[PDB]
Amino acid sequence: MNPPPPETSNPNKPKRQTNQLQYLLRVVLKTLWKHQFAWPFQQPVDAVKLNLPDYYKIIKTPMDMGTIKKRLENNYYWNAQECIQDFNTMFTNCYIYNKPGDDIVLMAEALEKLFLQKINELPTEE
Amino acid sequence: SMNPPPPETSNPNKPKRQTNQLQYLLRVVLKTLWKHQFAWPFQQPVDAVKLNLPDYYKIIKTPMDMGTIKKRLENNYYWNAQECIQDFNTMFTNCYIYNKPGDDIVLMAEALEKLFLQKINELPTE
Ligand SMILES: COc1nnc2ccc(N3CCC(c4ccc(OCCN5CCN(C)C(=O)[C@H]5C)cc4)CC3)nn12
Repeated sequence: MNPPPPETSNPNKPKRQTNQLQYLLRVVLKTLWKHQFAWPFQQPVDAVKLNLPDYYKIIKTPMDMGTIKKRLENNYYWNAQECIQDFNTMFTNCYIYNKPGDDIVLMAEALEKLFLQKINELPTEE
Repeated sequence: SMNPPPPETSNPNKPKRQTNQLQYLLRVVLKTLWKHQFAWPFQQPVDAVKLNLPDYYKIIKTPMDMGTIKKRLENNYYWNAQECIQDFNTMFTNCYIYNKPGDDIVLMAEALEKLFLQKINELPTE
């Protein structure tokens, strides 16, 4: 079976609105979401619908852009690095599960290149 | 390389008619396939530029996709149900030709084709 999706809102966690977190939602997540290769990464991997019975035997830290969008909206992250780690986990999971050079891996590699271009333009803390 | 222009979906010089088979192809066949979990790569012409497939249109000279078939049905472009069925078959076979047995995209096309064949076996009598 599929696991429940990652936690996205926690009222017990402290919250802060910052220019780096705003950039991650308004620029980074927005740009990646609209990319031509984003669709398979917009929601948690549905291992049942996709016939991947070993997906959650191999990937114990699933991550997807729909979860990242919700985390940003709900002030789940205190630091930009926590959000950046979730984007990195999403790409790494794809590289671990799939064979190198597969179409899905080339999609993730292109999204990662675009992500890293946008993270180089992360504004300095105000 | 550029993409070719998409297949024509409307031609005001062609005659038009409504048939129970053409209605069934839009209402039942195309609608059922469109909602399938693996339909999304087949819902628009193959954009070889955005998808980074430089040899696609060197191999596939009769491109076809469900977005085009849907528009053809909505524009009364088809006179015979056979023309619509041929377009679905062209779409699947193009996928089998460009890709290789066992590729994820081919398994997606095979699942759609199985459903298509089930729905076409119940095509109403003219
Ligand atoms: C008619 O289209 C058409 N004709 N020739 C072609 C040639 C390639 C091609 N495409 C490019 C590849 C794409 C695609 C491939 C696999 C895939 O998922 C595999 C399962 N995933 C699920 C999601 N995550 C994040 C994963 O790590 C693993 C577990 C998803 C999309 C479908 C479109 N389309 N194409």
